[PDB]
Amino acid sequence: GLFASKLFSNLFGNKEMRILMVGLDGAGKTTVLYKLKLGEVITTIPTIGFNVECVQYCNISFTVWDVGGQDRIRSLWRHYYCNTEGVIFVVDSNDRSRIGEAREVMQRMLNEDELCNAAWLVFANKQDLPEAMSAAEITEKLGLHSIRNRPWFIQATCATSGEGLYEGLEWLSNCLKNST
Ligand SMILES: Nc1nc2c(ncn2[C@@H]2O[C@H](COP(=O)(O)OP(=O)(O)OP(=O)(O)O)[C@@H](O)[C@H]2O)c(=O)[nH]1
Ligand SMILES: *SCC1=CC(C)(C)N(O)C1(C)C
Ligand SMILES: *SCC1=CC(C)(C)N(O)C1(C)C
Ligand SMILES: *SCC1=CC(C)(C)N(O)C1(C)C
Ligand SMILES: *SCC1=CC(C)(C)N(O)C1(C)C
Ligand SMILES: *SCC1=CC(C)(C)N(O)C1(C)C
Repeated sequence: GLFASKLFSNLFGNKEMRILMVGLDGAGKTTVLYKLKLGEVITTIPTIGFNVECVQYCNISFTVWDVGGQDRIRSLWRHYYCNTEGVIFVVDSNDRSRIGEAREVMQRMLNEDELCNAAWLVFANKQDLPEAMSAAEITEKLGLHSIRNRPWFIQATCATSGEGLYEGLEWLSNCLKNST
Protein backbone atom coordinates (compact mmCIF):
# COMPACT_ATOMS: atom_id res chain seq x y z
CA GLY A 1 0.00 0.00 0.00
CA LEU A 2 2.84 2.38 0.83
CA PHE A 3 4.89 1.56 -2.26
CA ALA A 4 1.89 1.20 -4.59
CA SER A 5 0.36 4.58 -3.70
CA LYS A 6 3.78 6.14 -4.25
CA LEU A 7 4.05 4.75 -7.79
CA PHE A 8 0.64 6.33 -8.41
CA SER A 9 1.86 9.71 -7.14
CA ASN A 10 4.71 9.88 -9.67
CA LEU A 11 2.09 9.71 -12.44
CA PHE A 12 1.62 13.47 -12.06
CA GLY A 13 5.31 14.15 -11.50
CA ASN A 14 7.49 11.89 -13.63
CA LYS A 15 8.13 12.47 -17.35
CA GLU A 16 8.18 16.24 -16.69
CA MET A 17 11.22 18.38 -15.89
CA ARG A 18 11.30 22.08 -15.00
CA ILE A 19 13.99 24.33 -16.45
CA LEU A 20 14.92 28.01 -16.14
CA MET A 21 16.91 30.30 -18.46
CA VAL A 22 18.47 33.51 -17.11
CA GLY A 23 21.66 35.52 -16.70
CA LEU A 24 22.95 38.58 -18.54
CA ASP A 25 20.83 40.82 -20.77
CA GLY A 26 23.23 40.17 -23.66
CA ALA A 27 24.17 36.49 -23.29
CA GLY A 28 21.39 35.18 -25.50
CA LYS A 29 19.08 33.21 -23.21
CA THR A 30 16.22 33.99 -25.58
CA THR A 31 18.18 32.87 -28.65
CA VAL A 32 19.00 29.40 -27.29
CA LEU A 33 15.62 28.71 -25.65
CA TYR A 34 13.90 29.35 -28.98
CA LYS A 35 16.38 27.24 -30.95
CA LEU A 36 15.98 24.13 -28.80
CA LYS A 37 12.26 24.74 -28.34
CA LEU A 38 11.41 25.81 -31.90
CA GLY A 39 14.37 24.19 -33.69
CA GLU A 40 15.01 27.43 -35.61
CA VAL A 41 16.72 30.73 -34.84
CA ILE A 42 14.47 33.80 -34.91
CA THR A 43 14.79 37.54 -34.36
CA THR A 44 15.71 38.00 -30.70
CA ILE A 45 15.21 41.16 -28.65
CA PRO A 46 15.62 42.39 -25.02
CA THR A 47 13.11 40.43 -22.95
CA ILE A 48 11.34 42.62 -20.38
CA GLY A 49 9.85 39.95 -18.14
CA PHE A 50 9.60 36.17 -18.48
CA ASN A 51 8.74 33.70 -21.25
CA VAL A 52 7.86 30.04 -20.76
CA GLU A 53 8.49 27.45 -23.46
CA CYS A 54 6.95 23.98 -23.64
CA VAL A 55 9.34 21.57 -25.35
CA GLN A 56 9.28 17.76 -25.46
CA TYR A 57 12.47 15.69 -25.36
CA CYS A 58 12.94 11.95 -24.80
CA ASN A 59 9.28 11.60 -23.74
CA ILE A 60 9.85 14.38 -21.19
CA SER A 61 8.26 17.82 -21.00
CA PHE A 62 11.02 20.35 -20.35
CA THR A 63 9.70 23.77 -19.37
CA VAL A 64 12.18 26.57 -20.02
CA TRP A 65 11.24 30.00 -18.70
CA ASP A 66 13.37 32.90 -19.94
CA VAL A 67 13.48 35.81 -17.52
CA GLY A 68 15.23 39.07 -18.37
CA GLY A 69 18.86 39.03 -17.31
CA GLN A 70 19.06 42.82 -17.01
CA ASP A 71 19.74 44.47 -13.66
CA ARG A 72 16.19 45.82 -13.43
CA ILE A 73 15.05 42.24 -14.06
CA ARG A 74 17.39 40.77 -11.41
CA SER A 75 14.68 41.33 -8.78
CA LEU A 76 12.02 39.64 -10.92
CA TRP A 77 14.05 36.43 -10.54
CA ARG A 78 12.24 35.90 -7.23
CA HIS A 79 8.95 35.37 -9.12
CA TYR A 80 9.94 32.12 -10.87
CA TYR A 81 6.93 30.60 -9.05
CA CYS A 82 9.09 27.86 -7.41
CA ASN A 83 9.27 24.88 -9.80
CA THR A 84 12.46 25.05 -11.91
CA GLU A 85 14.42 21.85 -11.33
CA GLY A 86 17.46 23.05 -13.27
CA VAL A 87 18.71 26.46 -14.39
CA ILE A 88 20.52 27.48 -17.56
CA PHE A 89 23.01 30.33 -17.19
CA VAL A 90 23.91 32.02 -20.47
CA VAL A 91 27.34 33.65 -20.61
CA ASP A 92 28.61 35.50 -23.67
CA SER A 93 31.85 33.91 -24.84
CA ASN A 94 32.88 36.60 -27.32
CA ASP A 95 32.18 39.35 -24.75
CA ARG A 96 35.20 39.33 -22.43
CA SER A 97 34.40 42.89 -21.36
CA ARG A 98 31.34 41.79 -19.37
CA ILE A 99 32.68 38.25 -18.70
CA GLY A 100 32.96 39.29 -15.03
CA GLU A 101 29.43 40.62 -14.84
CA ALA A 102 27.99 37.27 -15.89
CA ARG A 103 30.24 35.51 -13.39
CA GLU A 104 29.29 37.88 -10.58
CA VAL A 105 25.59 37.75 -11.52
CA MET A 106 25.40 33.95 -11.32
CA GLN A 107 27.05 34.11 -7.89
CA ARG A 108 24.15 36.22 -6.58
CA MET A 109 21.71 33.62 -7.88
CA LEU A 110 23.89 30.81 -6.57
CA ASN A 111 24.17 32.48 -3.16
CA GLU A 112 20.38 32.74 -2.82
CA ASP A 113 18.74 30.45 -0.26
CA GLU A 114 15.58 30.50 -2.35
CA LEU A 115 17.61 29.09 -5.26
CA CYS A 116 19.95 26.73 -3.38
CA ASN A 117 17.90 23.78 -4.69
CA ALA A 118 17.92 24.70 -8.40
CA ALA A 119 20.61 23.65 -10.88
CA TRP A 120 23.04 25.90 -12.73
CA LEU A 121 23.90 24.75 -16.25
CA VAL A 122 26.22 27.26 -17.94
CA PHE A 123 26.22 27.56 -21.73
CA ALA A 124 28.82 29.79 -23.38
CA ASN A 125 26.84 31.64 -26.04
CA LYS A 126 28.21 33.27 -29.21
CA GLN A 127 30.57 30.30 -29.62
CA ASP A 128 29.86 30.53 -33.36
CA LEU A 129 31.72 33.87 -33.44
CA PRO A 130 35.22 33.64 -35.04
CA GLU A 131 36.57 35.09 -31.80
CA ALA A 132 34.43 32.85 -29.59
CA MET A 133 36.10 32.10 -26.26
CA SER A 134 37.20 28.53 -25.58
CA ALA A 135 35.79 26.43 -22.74
CA ALA A 136 39.17 26.50 -21.03
CA GLU A 137 39.12 30.29 -20.65
CA ILE A 138 35.45 30.72 -19.73
CA THR A 139 35.75 27.85 -17.24
CA GLU A 140 38.97 29.05 -15.60
CA LYS A 141 37.86 32.69 -15.31
CA LEU A 142 34.59 31.47 -13.81
CA GLY A 143 36.45 29.45 -11.17
CA LEU A 144 34.78 26.25 -12.34
CA HIS A 145 37.53 24.09 -10.84
CA SER A 146 37.47 26.11 -7.62
CA ILE A 147 33.68 25.80 -7.30
CA ARG A 148 32.49 22.45 -5.93
CA ASN A 149 29.68 23.57 -3.62
CA ARG A 150 26.92 23.94 -6.24
CA PRO A 151 25.90 21.72 -9.23
CA TRP A 152 27.01 23.76 -12.24
CA PHE A 153 28.70 23.03 -15.58
CA ILE A 154 30.16 24.98 -18.52
CA GLN A 155 29.28 24.08 -22.11
CA ALA A 156 30.17 25.73 -25.42
CA THR A 157 27.00 26.46 -27.40
CA CYS A 158 25.97 28.14 -30.64
CA ALA A 159 22.37 29.35 -30.67
CA THR A 160 22.62 30.81 -34.17
CA SER A 161 22.83 27.24 -35.45
CA GLY A 162 21.69 25.29 -32.41
CA GLU A 163 24.65 22.90 -32.22
CA GLY A 164 25.33 21.49 -28.76
CA LEU A 165 21.92 22.65 -27.51
CA TYR A 166 20.43 19.16 -27.72
CA GLU A 167 23.30 17.67 -25.73
CA GLY A 168 22.65 20.15 -22.93
CA LEU A 169 19.06 19.02 -22.46
CA GLU A 170 20.25 15.40 -22.45
CA TRP A 171 22.90 15.97 -19.79
CA LEU A 172 20.43 17.62 -17.42
CA SER A 173 17.72 14.96 -17.86
CA ASN A 174 20.31 12.33 -16.91
CA CYS A 175 21.30 14.15 -13.73
CA LEU A 176 17.78 13.94 -12.28
CA LYS A 177 16.35 10.65 -13.60
CA ASN A 178 13.60 11.41 -11.09
CA SER A 179 15.36 9.48 -8.32
CA THR A 180 17.90 12.32 -8.31
N1 LIG B 1 25.54 35.03 -33.72
C1 LIG B 1 24.82 34.87 -32.59
N2 LIG B 1 24.23 35.91 -32.03
C2 LIG B 1 23.56 35.57 -30.92
C3 LIG B 1 23.43 34.33 -30.33
N3 LIG B 1 22.65 34.41 -29.19
C4 LIG B 1 22.32 35.66 -29.10
N4 LIG B 1 22.83 36.43 -30.12
C5 LIG B 1 22.66 37.87 -30.32
O1 LIG B 1 22.25 38.44 -29.09
C6 LIG B 1 21.26 39.47 -29.33
C7 LIG B 1 19.97 39.07 -28.66
O2 LIG B 1 20.22 38.06 -27.69
P1 LIG B 1 19.21 37.83 -26.48
O3 LIG B 1 18.58 36.37 -26.59
O4 LIG B 1 18.15 39.02 -26.45
O5 LIG B 1 20.12 37.90 -25.15
P2 LIG B 1 19.46 37.66 -23.71
O6 LIG B 1 20.43 36.71 -22.87
O7 LIG B 1 18.00 37.07 -23.90
O8 LIG B 1 19.38 39.08 -22.97
P3 LIG B 1 17.96 39.79 -22.70
O9 LIG B 1 16.88 39.05 -23.61
O10 LIG B 1 18.15 41.32 -23.12
O11 LIG B 1 17.67 39.62 -21.14
C8 LIG B 1 21.18 39.61 -30.85
O12 LIG B 1 22.06 40.62 -31.33
C9 LIG B 1 21.59 38.23 -31.34
O13 LIG B 1 22.18 38.28 -32.62
C10 LIG B 1 24.07 33.22 -30.93
O14 LIG B 1 24.08 32.04 -30.56
N5 LIG B 1 24.76 33.59 -32.08
S1 LIG C 1 2.99 25.43 -24.25
C1 LIG C 1 2.11 26.16 -25.69
C2 LIG C 1 1.25 27.35 -25.26
C3 LIG C 1 0.24 27.33 -24.38
C4 LIG C 1 -0.72 28.45 -24.67
C5 LIG C 1 -0.53 29.58 -23.65
C6 LIG C 1 -2.14 27.90 -24.57
N1 LIG C 1 -0.36 28.94 -26.00
O1 LIG C 1 -1.25 28.48 -26.86
C7 LIG C 1 1.03 28.51 -26.21
C8 LIG C 1 1.32 28.06 -27.64
C9 LIG C 1 1.94 29.69 -25.86
S1 LIG D 1 13.97 9.06 -25.08
C1 LIG D 1 15.00 8.02 -26.17
C2 LIG D 1 14.43 7.96 -27.58
C3 LIG D 1 13.30 7.35 -27.95
C4 LIG D 1 13.39 6.93 -29.39
C5 LIG D 1 12.56 7.86 -30.28
C6 LIG D 1 12.85 5.50 -29.51
N1 LIG D 1 14.80 7.06 -29.75
O1 LIG D 1 15.34 5.85 -29.76
C7 LIG D 1 15.36 8.00 -28.78
C8 LIG D 1 16.78 7.64 -28.32
C9 LIG D 1 15.38 9.39 -29.42
S1 LIG E 1 6.47 26.70 -4.14
C1 LIG E 1 4.88 27.31 -3.48
C2 LIG E 1 3.71 26.47 -3.99
C3 LIG E 1 3.58 25.97 -5.22
C4 LIG E 1 2.73 24.73 -5.19
C5 LIG E 1 3.42 23.60 -5.98
C6 LIG E 1 1.38 25.05 -5.82
N1 LIG E 1 2.65 24.35 -3.78
O1 LIG E 1 1.47 23.80 -3.56
C7 LIG E 1 2.94 25.58 -3.03
C8 LIG E 1 1.69 26.31 -2.56
C9 LIG E 1 3.80 25.20 -1.82
S1 LIG F 1 17.32 26.18 -1.82
C1 LIG F 1 16.21 25.05 -0.92
C2 LIG F 1 15.99 25.51 0.52
C3 LIG F 1 16.09 26.77 0.97
C4 LIG F 1 16.45 26.77 2.43
C5 LIG F 1 15.23 27.11 3.28
C6 LIG F 1 17.54 27.82 2.66
N1 LIG F 1 16.88 25.40 2.73
O1 LIG F 1 18.20 25.39 2.79
C7 LIG F 1 16.28 24.57 1.68
C8 LIG F 1 17.19 23.44 1.20
C9 LIG F 1 14.99 23.97 2.24
S1 LIG G 1 22.97 14.34 -11.14
C1 LIG G 1 24.30 13.15 -11.52
C2 LIG G 1 23.74 11.74 -11.72
C3 LIG G 1 22.56 11.29 -11.29
C4 LIG G 1 22.61 9.80 -11.08
C5 LIG G 1 21.89 9.08 -12.22
C6 LIG G 1 21.94 9.47 -9.75
N1 LIG G 1 24.04 9.46 -11.12
O1 LIG G 1 24.45 9.26 -9.88
C7 LIG G 1 24.68 10.56 -11.85
C8 LIG G 1 26.05 10.94 -11.28
C9 LIG G 1 24.85 10.13 -13.31
